[PDB]
Amino acid sequence: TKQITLYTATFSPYAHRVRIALEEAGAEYTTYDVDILRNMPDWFPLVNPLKKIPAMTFGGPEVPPDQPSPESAKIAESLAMLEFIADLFPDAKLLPTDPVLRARARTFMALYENYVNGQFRDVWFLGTPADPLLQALEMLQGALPPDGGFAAGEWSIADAAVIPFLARMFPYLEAGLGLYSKEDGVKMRKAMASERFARIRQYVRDCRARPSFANTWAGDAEQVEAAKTVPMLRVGEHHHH
Amino acid sequence: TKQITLYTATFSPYAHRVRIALEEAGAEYTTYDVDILRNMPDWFPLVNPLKKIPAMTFGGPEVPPDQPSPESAKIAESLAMLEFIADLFPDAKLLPTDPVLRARARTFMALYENYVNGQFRDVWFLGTPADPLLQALEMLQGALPPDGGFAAGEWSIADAAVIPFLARMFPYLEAGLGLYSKEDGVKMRKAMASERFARIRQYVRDCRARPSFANTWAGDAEQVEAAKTVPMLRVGEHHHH
Ligand SMILES: N[C@@H](CCC(=O)N[C@@H](CS)C(=O)NCC(=O)O)C(=O)O
Ligand SMILES: N[C@@H](CCC(=O)N[C@@H](CS)C(=O)NCC(=O)O)C(=O)O
Ligand SMILES: O=C(c1ccccc1)c1ccc(O)cc1O
Ligand SMILES: O=C(c1ccccc1)c1ccc(O)cc1O
Ligand SMILES: [Ca+2]
Repeated sequence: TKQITLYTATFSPYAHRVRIALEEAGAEYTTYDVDILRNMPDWFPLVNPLKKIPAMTFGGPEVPPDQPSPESAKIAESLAMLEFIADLFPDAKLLPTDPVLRARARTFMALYENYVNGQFRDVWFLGTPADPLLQALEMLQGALPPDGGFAAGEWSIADAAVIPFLARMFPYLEAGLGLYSKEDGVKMRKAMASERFARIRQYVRDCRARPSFANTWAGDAEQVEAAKTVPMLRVGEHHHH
Repeated sequence: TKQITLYTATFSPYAHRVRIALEEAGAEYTTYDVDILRNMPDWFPLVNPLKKIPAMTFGGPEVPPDQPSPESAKIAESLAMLEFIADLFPDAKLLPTDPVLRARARTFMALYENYVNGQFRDVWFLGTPADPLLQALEMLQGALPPDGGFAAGEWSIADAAVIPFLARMFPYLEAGLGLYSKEDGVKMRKAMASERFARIRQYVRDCRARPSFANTWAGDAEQVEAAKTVPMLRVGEHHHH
């Protein structure tokens, strides 16, 4: 009965995680875009004092999203939201029931957050060399079951956590968006098309094929256009050596 | 019934997290120290291919820790281990049952990992400025229940995740450990003794008072001596800004 409102933005992979999870849960919920990076509403710190997207409200009285109520629970951090949605919709099996397989899902999420996401940040926002990122992606790929399936076998929130980032990489590369040089851009594209990364391409296809992805993705070209609005992606700018 | 082996190191706050959780669970477990920073055993990548402490094996046949079995599950990443221990020992109530309180624990852990941990690492091991660490710590304090109590009210794995780092900060500061400037040392010592930080000092006292901390801590002086073995804590080097 308790309402869910997700404050969102199309460019944001962190918001995308939570939308995918709500889709897989079969939840009833509201999304409300926020221009967090250019024109933050002055009421936004009431739903998240960290001034980051996503933000979530839960319960309280039904109110327009730009008039959040003090009675709703204010939930921050995308992975905490993923675990919360799993807790709220236990019959949707957003996590395995078996402890070791659940652990595989939590490990995959931590591998992405601890070793991969910062390399994406380095390469795309600072234009540092791509090799440490390719190395971290090979490590992540290796945590996948090699003969197919999702991170923990069956689909789980761990795949919600990771696919927003991997799904952005390919079209952003094809647009040359990000502070890396053309040389590293070509090197990444060749690498991500090579047999070294066949397994992660299968993984990206399997995740994108689910309705939770189709329903929360603007389309490749539209997502590239939203990403061009991100100040830190510095459209037209590239660093060399 | 299945055996648990935790591969540990006294200096490591990551390994400390998992010991605390295993104490709180009432688990039967083995610990095995690994000189991971100065002399890794050749067999250790068998228990963690990432070559990081902690490492955990679960189930398989009962074997000496330095002869790990192929048959045991290999669980990496300390936060995944905390969730696993909660999953294995539900009667221990290592997380709340209420979904919103569970989200408070997950949020606290993410706030610590995403905004505070890296500041500890960078201030202590790189000597970066202390002000952003103090800001991150004031943010994390603000997430605590104001009147007293642990991150989600009752004790949970969120407190296992955070106390290893907060509890090291104070004796590290007093012993003068880390690559930050004299001026930033004085600054952090005055800050952490000031009224601004009274709530986090009570949190630290409350976590430390539990047997789970007492039985997993070597003592302040002993922990300071272990930290001194860390190569990156190069004695006599300081950075200035
Ligand atoms: N750890 C946070 C990260 C969220 C995040 O960094 N969001 C970006 C958009 S992709 C943002 O809102 N930045 C605004 C700011 O840094 O204050 C989460 O997982 O939800
Ligand atoms: N994110 C990991 C971090 C573990 C980690 O960085 N451990 C340090 C010791 S405190 C380590 O083992 N370093 C050896 C290495 O990085 O290869 C976890 O939470 O378990
Ligand atoms: O948008 C991206 C992005 C996604 C995929 C590849 C490169 C960048 C992104 C990546 C990290 C991050 O911390 C914040 C972000 O918005
Ligand atoms: O030991 C510490 C540490 C603990 C308290 C204050 C400063 C540092 C530690 C902190 C981050 C990290 O990534 C690895 C580490 O060993
Ligand atoms: Ca508060």
